[PDB]
Amino acid sequence: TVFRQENVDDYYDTGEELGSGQFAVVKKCREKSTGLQYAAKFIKKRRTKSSRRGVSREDIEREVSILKEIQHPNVITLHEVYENKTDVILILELVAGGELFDFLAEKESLTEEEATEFLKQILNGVYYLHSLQIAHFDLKPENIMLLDRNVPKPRIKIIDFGLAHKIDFGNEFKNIFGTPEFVAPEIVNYEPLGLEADMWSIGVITYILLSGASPFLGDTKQETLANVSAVNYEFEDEYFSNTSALAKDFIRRLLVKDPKKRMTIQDSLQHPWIKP
Ligand SMILES: COc1cc(-c2ccc3ncc(-c4cccc([C@@H](O)NCCN(C)C)c4)n3n2)ccc1O
Repeated sequence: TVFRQENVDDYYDTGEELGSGQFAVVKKCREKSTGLQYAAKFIKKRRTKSSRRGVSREDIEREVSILKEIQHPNVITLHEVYENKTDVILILELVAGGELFDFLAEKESLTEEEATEFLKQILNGVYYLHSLQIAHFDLKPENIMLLDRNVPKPRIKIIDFGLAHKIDFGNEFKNIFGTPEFVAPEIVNYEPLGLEADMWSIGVITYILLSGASPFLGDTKQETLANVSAVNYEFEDEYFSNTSALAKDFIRRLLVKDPKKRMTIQDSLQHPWIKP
């Protein structure tokens, strides 16, 4: 409730499509008053409760409510919100550098030290979010973007807060959602969820970052899920032959089934691999 009612086209020029999901499309746009470039996320409203072809207003308002709070170098910022008959339109800080892993895939090689420089930025972003009791709940390589890929030290921005939740002290939250490869066993098993689920996903991201292989990815969705639940993974010599003992220890402390024994974001930043 209380989103801008004006025609967004009266205030922005729209450009190329940047990405699209089942119920959303992101496009480049330019604010007319300033000439500054932004991103516009057009979210389809479901409009009727029985419809499966759009997003519930509860979900839309939850994402907007969280984005409104956020101001940090490694997380996307919200500029404006518009609404018309069919869509809610989020005007967001533009991140034009593409996915982190596409950038890395074009490099000649990448040392562990160099890898940890990008990972530290992700850690810094999540540290901010967890400090505000916000769980992202959809951390995966495609939601790790670069602001500008054409600078000496490219900056990471975490995007897509469609699944994000404020962790409420008084009531457990359970749900099954997210991408099988990257979700924690508590999500798979419909158990109580919290900030800890993000740290598991960071462990998966770190594993792929160093090896280019995915730790739990099986030959069917159900097999992937079973791998996750049983924490069935290996540092395959083919992929991890040049990886340090400390890097493996970092990952092992994150890919822990019991959320209460999993390394926290605060502790991950003090781990000797990250803070020598
Ligand atoms: C997709 O959901 C969001 C995207 C963004 C966001 C903000 C600024 C921004 N600049 C560029 C992009 C961008 C560029 C390319 C692709 C995408 C993304 O929508 N692609 C799909 C990501 N995920 C849903 C697989 C997003 N974004 N995306 C922010 C909050 C969101 O909930």
